[PDB]
Amino acid sequence: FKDLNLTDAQKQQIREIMKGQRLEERRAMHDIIASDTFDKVKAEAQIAKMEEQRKANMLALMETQNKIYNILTPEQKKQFNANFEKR
Amino acid sequence: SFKDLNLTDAQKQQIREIMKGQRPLEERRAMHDIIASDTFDKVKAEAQIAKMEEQRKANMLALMETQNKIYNILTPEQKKQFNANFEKRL
Ligand SMILES: [Cl-]
Ligand SMILES: [Cl-]
Ligand SMILES: [Zn+2]
Ligand SMILES: [Zn+2]
Ligand SMILES: [Zn+2]
Ligand SMILES: [Zn+2]
Ligand SMILES: [Zn+2]
Ligand SMILES: [Zn+2]
Ligand SMILES: [Zn+2]
Ligand SMILES: [Zn+2]
Ligand SMILES: [Zn+2]
Ligand SMILES: [Zn+2]
Ligand SMILES: [Zn+2]
Ligand SMILES: [Zn+2]
Repeated sequence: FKDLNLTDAQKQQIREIMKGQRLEERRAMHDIIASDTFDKVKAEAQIAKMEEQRKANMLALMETQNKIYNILTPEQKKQFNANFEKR
Repeated sequence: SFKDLNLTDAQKQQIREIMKGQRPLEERRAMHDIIASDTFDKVKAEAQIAKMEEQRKANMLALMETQNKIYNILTPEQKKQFNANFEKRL
């Protein structure tokens, strides 16, 4: 949600930023959870594998937000930053 | 949804015992710095993302072990319900 007063040109720019963005993991988790015994080495392997997808996801998320920040006016950026503190 | 499984009295005590270990904004502030810049610095971002790898590992190991311990006190009918629920979850 946004109390930023986005102009229609800005909302268009944003929608375009989002579209430019563009289970196996959970399955492995499931097997760790459902096992008779807890296998720490196997869990560590799954955690490490998960770091790769987290990296990809956090990079897309940050880049997207940065792109949005930089189409805002100075007044809109203040509000964005204030909102960021509140989450 | 472990609460959703009609836990027996004994299971609630066992969980209580298990859930004993079972146990941060500086990362947020760094994210904020990356986002509110007039360029996106992928190298700085990558470093930010990597910084709490060890803490993430420790926390996830604890969570996975705890969830494995709880799964194993379940009855066969409770396990079926847990697994079916699992197949529908983010
Ligand atoms: Cl699954
Ligand atoms: Cl099965
Ligand atoms: Zn266009
Ligand atoms: Zn599954
Ligand atoms: Zn499997
Ligand atoms: Zn078995
Ligand atoms: Zn070992
Ligand atoms: Zn990579
Ligand atoms: Zn006990
Ligand atoms: Zn600080
Ligand atoms: Zn500059
Ligand atoms: Zn590392
Ligand atoms: Zn688990
Ligand atoms: Zn299955």
